[PDB]
Amino acid sequence: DACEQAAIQCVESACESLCTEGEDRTGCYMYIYSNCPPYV
Repeated sequence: DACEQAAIQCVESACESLCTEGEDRTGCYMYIYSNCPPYV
């Protein structure tokens, strides 16, 4: 969905607007932290 794809694009602002509150926002942030610059 758009949430998943916005994580993969590394745009953390979009976690809030495109992901459901709770685990899907957490998962968006954790993906970014795991695999986006400057975390990697």
